[PDB]
Amino acid sequence: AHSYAEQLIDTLEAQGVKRIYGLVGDSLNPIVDAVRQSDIEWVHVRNEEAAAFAAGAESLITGELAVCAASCGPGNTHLIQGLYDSHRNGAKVLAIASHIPSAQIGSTFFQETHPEILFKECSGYCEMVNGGEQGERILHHAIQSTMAGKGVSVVVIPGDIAKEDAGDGTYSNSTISSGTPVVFPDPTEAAALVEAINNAKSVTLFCGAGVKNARAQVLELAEKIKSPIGHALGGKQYIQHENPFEVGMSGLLGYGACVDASNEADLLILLGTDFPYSDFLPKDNVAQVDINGAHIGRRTTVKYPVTGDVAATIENILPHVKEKTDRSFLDRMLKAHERKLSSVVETYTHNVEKHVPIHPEYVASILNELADKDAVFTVDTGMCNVWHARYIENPEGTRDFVGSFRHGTMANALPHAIGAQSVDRNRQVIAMCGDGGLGMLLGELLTVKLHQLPLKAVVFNNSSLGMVKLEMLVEGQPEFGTDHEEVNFAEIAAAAGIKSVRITDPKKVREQLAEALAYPGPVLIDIVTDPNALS
Amino acid sequence: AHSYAEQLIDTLEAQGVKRIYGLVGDSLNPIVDAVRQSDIEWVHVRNEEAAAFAAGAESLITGELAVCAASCGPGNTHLIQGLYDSHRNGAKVLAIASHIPSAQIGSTFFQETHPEILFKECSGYCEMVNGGEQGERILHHAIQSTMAGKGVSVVVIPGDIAKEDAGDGTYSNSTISSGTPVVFPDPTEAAALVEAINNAKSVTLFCGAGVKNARAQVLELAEKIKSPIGHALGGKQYIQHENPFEVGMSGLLGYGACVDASNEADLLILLGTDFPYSDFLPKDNVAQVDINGAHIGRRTTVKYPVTGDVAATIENILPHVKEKTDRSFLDRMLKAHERKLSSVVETYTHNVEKHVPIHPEYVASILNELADKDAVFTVDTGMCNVWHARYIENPEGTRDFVGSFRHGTMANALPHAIGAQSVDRNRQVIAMCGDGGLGMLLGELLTVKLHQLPLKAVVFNNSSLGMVKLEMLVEGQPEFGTDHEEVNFAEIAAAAGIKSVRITDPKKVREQLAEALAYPGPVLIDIVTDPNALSI
Amino acid sequence: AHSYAEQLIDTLEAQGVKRIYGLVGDSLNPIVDAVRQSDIEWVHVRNEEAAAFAAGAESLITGELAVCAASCGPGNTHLIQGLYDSHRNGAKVLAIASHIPSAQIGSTFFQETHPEILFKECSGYCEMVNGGEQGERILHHAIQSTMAGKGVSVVVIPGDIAKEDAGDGTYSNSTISSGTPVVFPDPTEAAALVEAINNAKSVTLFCGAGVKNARAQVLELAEKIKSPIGHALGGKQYIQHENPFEVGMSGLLGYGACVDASNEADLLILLGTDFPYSDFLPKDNVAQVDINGAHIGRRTTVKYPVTGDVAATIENILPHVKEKTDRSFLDRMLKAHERKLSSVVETYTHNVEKHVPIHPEYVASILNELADKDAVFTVDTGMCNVWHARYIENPEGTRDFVGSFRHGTMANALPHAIGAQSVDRNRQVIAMCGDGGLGMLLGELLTVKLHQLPLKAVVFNNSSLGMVKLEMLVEGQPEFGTDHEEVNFAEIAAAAGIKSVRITDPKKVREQLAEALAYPGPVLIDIVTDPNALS
Ligand SMILES: Cc1cc2nc3c(=O)[nH]c(=O)nc-3n(C[C@H](O)[C@H](O)[C@H](O)COP(=O)(O)OP(=O)(O)OC[C@H]3O[C@@H](n4cnc5c(N)ncnc54)[C@H](O)[C@@H]3O)c2cc1C
Ligand SMILES: Cc1cc2nc3c(=O)[nH]c(=O)nc-3n(C[C@H](O)[C@H](O)[C@H](O)COP(=O)(O)OP(=O)(O)OC[C@H]3O[C@@H](n4cnc5c(N)ncnc54)[C@H](O)[C@@H]3O)c2cc1C
Ligand SMILES: Cc1cc2nc3c(=O)[nH]c(=O)nc-3n(C[C@H](O)[C@H](O)[C@H](O)COP(=O)(O)OP(=O)(O)OC[C@H]3O[C@@H](n4cnc5c(N)ncnc54)[C@H](O)[C@@H]3O)c2cc1C
Ligand SMILES: Cc1ncc(C[n+]2csc(CCOP(=O)(O)OP(=O)(O)O)c2C)c(N)n1
Ligand SMILES: Cc1ncc(C[n+]2csc(CCOP(=O)(O)OP(=O)(O)O)c2C)c(N)n1
Ligand SMILES: Cc1ncc(C[n+]2csc(CCOP(=O)(O)OP(=O)(O)O)c2C)c(N)n1
Ligand SMILES: [Mg+2]
Ligand SMILES: [Mg+2]
Ligand SMILES: [Mg+2]
Repeated sequence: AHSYAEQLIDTLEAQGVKRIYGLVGDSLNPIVDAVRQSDIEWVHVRNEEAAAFAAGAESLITGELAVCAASCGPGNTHLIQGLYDSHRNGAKVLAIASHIPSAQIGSTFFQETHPEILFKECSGYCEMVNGGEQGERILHHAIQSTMAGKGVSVVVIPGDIAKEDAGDGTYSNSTISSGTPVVFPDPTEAAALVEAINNAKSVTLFCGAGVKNARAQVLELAEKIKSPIGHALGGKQYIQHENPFEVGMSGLLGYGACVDASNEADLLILLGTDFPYSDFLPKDNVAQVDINGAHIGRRTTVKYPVTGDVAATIENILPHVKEKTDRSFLDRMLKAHERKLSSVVETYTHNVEKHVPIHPEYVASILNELADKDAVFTVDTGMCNVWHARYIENPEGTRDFVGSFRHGTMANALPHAIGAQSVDRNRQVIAMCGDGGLGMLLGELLTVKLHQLPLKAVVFNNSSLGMVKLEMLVEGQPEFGTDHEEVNFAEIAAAAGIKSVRITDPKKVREQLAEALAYPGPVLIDIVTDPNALS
Repeated sequence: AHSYAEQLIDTLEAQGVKRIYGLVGDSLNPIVDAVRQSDIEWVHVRNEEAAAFAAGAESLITGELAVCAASCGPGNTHLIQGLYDSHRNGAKVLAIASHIPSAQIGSTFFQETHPEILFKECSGYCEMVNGGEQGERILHHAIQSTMAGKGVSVVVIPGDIAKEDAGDGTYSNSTISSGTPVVFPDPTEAAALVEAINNAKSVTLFCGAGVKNARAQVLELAEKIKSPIGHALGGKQYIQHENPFEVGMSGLLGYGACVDASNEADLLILLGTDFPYSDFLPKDNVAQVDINGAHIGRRTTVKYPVTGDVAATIENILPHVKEKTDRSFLDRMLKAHERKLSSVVETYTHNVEKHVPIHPEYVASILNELADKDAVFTVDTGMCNVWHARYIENPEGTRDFVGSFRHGTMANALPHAIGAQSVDRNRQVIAMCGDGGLGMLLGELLTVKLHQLPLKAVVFNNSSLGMVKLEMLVEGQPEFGTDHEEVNFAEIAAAAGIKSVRITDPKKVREQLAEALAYPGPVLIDIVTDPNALSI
Repeated sequence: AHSYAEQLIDTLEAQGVKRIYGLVGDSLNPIVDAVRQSDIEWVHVRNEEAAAFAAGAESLITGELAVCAASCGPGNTHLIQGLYDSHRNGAKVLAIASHIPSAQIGSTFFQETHPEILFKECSGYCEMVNGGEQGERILHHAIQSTMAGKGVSVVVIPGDIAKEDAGDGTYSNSTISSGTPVVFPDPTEAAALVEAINNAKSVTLFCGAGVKNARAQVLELAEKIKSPIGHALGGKQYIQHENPFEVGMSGLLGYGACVDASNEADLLILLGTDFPYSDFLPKDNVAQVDINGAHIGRRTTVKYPVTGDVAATIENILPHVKEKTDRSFLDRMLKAHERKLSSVVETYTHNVEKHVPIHPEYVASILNELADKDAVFTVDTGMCNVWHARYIENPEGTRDFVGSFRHGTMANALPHAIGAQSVDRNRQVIAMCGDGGLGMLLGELLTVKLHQLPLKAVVFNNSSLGMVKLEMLVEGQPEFGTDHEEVNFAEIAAAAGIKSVRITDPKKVREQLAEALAYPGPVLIDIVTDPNALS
């Protein structure tokens, strides 16, 4: 490795990077020449935004570093949406932002931007390379920052400097710390939490993504104190399945007795969650356990703050928590949960199989039953979040859920599916697309075709910005700009060389979805759904 | 108008705004409720990036304010590429960037970003609304800043504040200054330019977009001092046509004697240009006239700097410039121009009508001949810039050229054509698309269908990132990542409900293009072109 | 508390804030009206830069929240130097940056700046108040972010909004998490460190500020593996005293066998340090333990990275680390260290103690001997860092050292001393000032007089930018712009109403310093020191 471009790629290969998503051009050419000589695969995308989404999804699935790359000015500017999403999701992503020739910086040159400034909000590390040795340092610092969980890292590289001599290897020779530390709470904070639990007659646990490695501990605590368990959308994958305490979700796409259980308990314990809808949370007596102390109390009054890991905190407090024999609150909340879910099933199950346009809730129920027990589900922002949250389950805990749950951008599903599918072509990947989201990055159908990624793109084609239609109904606003003339995505996918099917009959949804999911290759399933569907 | 959302829309309609390009959602809903109750058309796009490009193109065509709007966080984040392009092009654009509810700012809320910080590099004005009266003020300042030529303006509006009471009208009642001032040069700088011209035995004029309102003055000066006229890409629309002094373009996509005339004249005069390729410009004896004094001397050694308008500077100096009777340099440069262009024709014009895959230069020649004399051409960044610069002409000066000439982003052609066509459906709009550029924002074919914009999308389908293929050949780099499996854009357009045709035979290009351009509706013409074809 | 200004001050008082350093004006007036009606003391400063340094120093001394406040535009702009210093030092500081009236934002008004953008690099949290309820939220998030160790927090408050209605109390009622969690390492990283230690025949420990709560563990590990212990400047306060393995410091102001021990050991272990001078560190076999994974390998090749707390990591690995019986390396390094220190004392003690102009090393030795065992020492950036590092010791560990060790700004000593002294007027505070540093913020002598803070300002008056004189000598540059005509700081302090003494005779330094340190009130000691004493 004589040039900085070669040293950068060799360092990524030695770190286990297998693929780089991007689109070649100008200042990125020396870097793509180094990827050509390496054993890293170059994954060409139609729009660099999709490369940043794909890298973020690959990272969420592998737990390892993922990389995207883009040319100068407008090239790396397209990464921004996907970098905000990957950053909010805590993905381990390195973005290679090629930059204009260093001699032209400051001269308002052709394509000039300041990415080293622009990307400061959507990254935990973002610096510009000014030479070989310094480039080697900031590449190490970028990788180490993202592997430590600080979010996206961006390395800005002027094209001429990528062709200059590499550094001496001092920083590229380092081992990267990528382990997960065990964060025990401060004994004083743990004691206050023990006191709050023992003195509450009824407790509710509200779990988020932070309980990922604490399932056994959360269930063990819930059994001891007879607490209903609710979950934020980010914790659904980990705590909803095989859980006899489950009371659902809160917020506008919530369901069941979670809102009641959270607001009626003597004590609410927020476990690894940053659920932002304050109006749904109580203020009277709340505890919060979070690994990042700065996140505690962001969403409601917290009287018992605990900086610590969920599993380690529960292991620390369990011997001091007295077993509660009064289950009346848990039983009352489980009955309320069942009564709410049964009222929906009793009212709507009878005529859903005959309703035209197809009910998206019926599609999601079938998708849950037909998809593999270890499938990856990617979820487009919009009404697909409602269908995923209420109908897609994770029995056996081997399914992965990837979405724009925090940044909330449309169009993530197909590019997320491209990244997730690239990890293992023998694993089923289902993209729950919206017609709005798919239309927004439609050219990524050409990426699916080019790389023959055998993902299953299920389009909930309601010819509408469905979620906006719902917002306007809630606000009392006459609908405007949300519904438009129908689009045939099955014909568009067929024209792009992808196997497709158009589903319009509710009586054929199950069989046609089954055949499409069994097809050994990419498939687009265009389902004509009701834009006004809601239970 | 009780709410700030209604006051904002009423202010835009009083300014003559006819359309807003965008995609509705969350915090933008109160604003679109006001647009619903107004004269303004709501133009739904598939990706907000296309709304920012469309607004920029509409503004370049009308010379008036154009508006784009987007929802909070990820919605307005998508405007960024189009805002950089509109800003670099000097478009008069207002971007309505809806923002998260004000009570959630600073709480790392769902969809939270800081657009009021993010858009500072791609705008001349960018501020956040925090109340009704203050919102009315910054709406005025944003419009006034962009109408005065300071580039894009961004107004960031938290959704809840759009529903609050409007201001009292003090700033919305103002007349906006949109006139063009006449910037005469400092007499000392003009005197130095007069002296430099009279002492030079030979002069060359190199013109850019700044000569837009100075054609008569530039030609009058060129006739008096017998100076060849070359041009930067941004000035091509204005000075190339009906010009007996024309010696072409400079830079890598240049042609003709422009580089010789610029480097051999006793004095080179840069007129309204910021041509960035320094290696092609002389350093010895250069004058520069620019309306923005900060731009002077950015690209080469300038000995005679002049802060001033091109037309006003030329009118100021003309009575003091002595007529040059010696035409030798002009004639020698016009002959050099012809010798350079004839060497290309002698080498490459051999069986072009039979070359397979179709030669893109042949397609561009035919497009130049068949398109209307007042057509709008939008140009995708890449090899289409080469075909546009060398083969699309502007006889009569009634054609408009819109492209990403300064920001250099791919995928601008179709969204620019959507904005340009929306101005007047009876005017022909031709989009010169690249397969890479069209694939990058492919969903905007659904926007063309939805609004039935009768534009003609000509896809130079070379199954390649053509320009990158050329860069790698020049740098001595083995080709990689540029060429990919073929895509049928005609079938994709047909599936999207747009009339289309696929052209693979060079003997049918002329007739099939003629039929497509005559069709009264949107058409996509997918032309399979040679990725290796180039006349050097 | 009806207004947001009152709610803000009530929230700070409920958090235990006793003082606010600042300078009143325009948009800050409603806030100082609320301070007037509270138990919080208002500490008027001459320059808002000093208020930010004072808050940072108070926080480093108490381990609790400290607050500074400034008026709109130019007022809060003056905080910036002190906020960079407090941020780099990890101080727990809240800066109240008053802002122009909200109706004028975006109109290029009189005094308009964008502090909510300007202060992003010198803070972990920086947001603008736009209403009562939102102001209450961001005040909580700012306090919680700084109390969790994320650095300075800035709250930007338009003056008119400070007078508007307060929020409902939801976020102000929260308990703030200020505990210290116990971070155990990932077992795989700890196992690699155990293997590296057991395979090394000789080990050296290089400690920084991160070993503050790990003294016992560091000494315990050092005894087991017979390792010399060196330290970075930030760790001097904690690991230098009562340490039989001590081999000094590294870098240009270093001394003793630290550089030799670090570079000759088979394994170097970086413990809680971010020492930036890479040229003094080895590259061949280095381990690093840091609580922030992003900091690992920033300064040299790290082969054994460990994300974890120093004390918890050592407790975790100790039972697996074999006792090293070979003491040869330790004894060789301790003999080298002792010979280096004793040789200097034997050779120079007489010339330094009698030298005219007074030798600054003699002044620092006297200060070490005469100052209380629990004194606070503040250190001005420049040659005073050399005198502090080499001669001020911390026997019993009850002294505090405050300086601009990371941001490296001049003029911090007197403002740091004002903050440290304000905590407890019965505790001795010694400010080691430079003539350049004191002259830079000379008006703060009026603050010392106004508040009668009984600190002892020792001016090392060498009529020079001493450290710059040394830089130019090392670079081979002819001296220029460093030395200027003598200033009489004792006469200036006397004119400002402060008790002062001018010391020019080395035979009187000890006696006159003893009298000055015993004086019950503020004292400025102007010592004419040798400008050619460059260590
Ligand atoms: C259209 C749309 C609508 C939405 N509607 C809703 C809705 O109605 N209901 C809903 O529930 N969601 C909703 N969401 C998502 C919502 O905005 C939030 O993103 C989500 O609820 C947060 O999930 P979380 O708390 O699991 O994850 P995060 O917000 O990522 O929080 C995880 C937290 O755990 C902490 N943590 C991580 N590891 C550990 C550890 N080991 N120990 C302790 N703490 C740790 C992190 O620091 C963080 O604070 C919606 C999303 C979309 C796109
Ligand atoms: C792929 C690609 C390749 C390119 N290759 C080339 C190439 O080889 N050759 C080439 O020519 N271009 C090339 N371009 C474009 C090139 O980068 C520049 O953007 C362009 O040449 C600048 O044109 P301009 O000077 O007319 O406009 P601008 O750069 O916009 O400059 C116009 C100037 O006029 C000034 N001005 C405005 N109004 C007035 C007035 N009334 N009076 C006086 N001054 C005024 C402005 O302040 C400004 O400084 C390329 C573009 C692309 C996309
Ligand atoms: C004029 C001047 C000259 C200087 N010259 C020198 C010189 O020659 N020599 C020198 O030594 N210094 C010198 N300094 C200071 C030097 O620049 C550094 O600031 C200093 O050496 C860093 O000290 P540190 O590593 O202890 O602290 P920091 O740089 O603050 O690093 C402490 C580290 O410990 C980590 N940490 C914190 N808590 C824990 C925990 N519980 N467990 C594990 N890790 C934890 C932190 O994450 C951080 O990485 C100079 C300063 C000045 C002003
Ligand atoms: C980039 C972007 N633009 C706009 C929005 C606002 N928004 C959120 S959901 C939604 C509608 C999504 O439509 P579609 O993808 O068809 O999903 P549906 O709700 O109809 O299932 C919109 C406009 C957004 N989140 N991201
Ligand atoms: C958003 C963006 N990404 C990348 C580039 C770099 N780039 C400039 S031209 C080009 C190739 C364009 O391909 P296509 O649109 O097919 O045009 P062609 O040159 O093949 O005619 C590329 C990759 C860019 N300018 N903008
Ligand atoms: C604000 C600031 N300006 C400049 C410097 C550069 N600098 C570092 S130390 C120093 C000299 C300090 O002089 P003085 O305070 O008299 O201390 P001395 O070295 O003479 O003891 C200078 C100029 C700095 N660190 N901070
Ligand atoms: Mg939809
Ligand atoms: Mg192409
Ligand atoms: Mg000095």
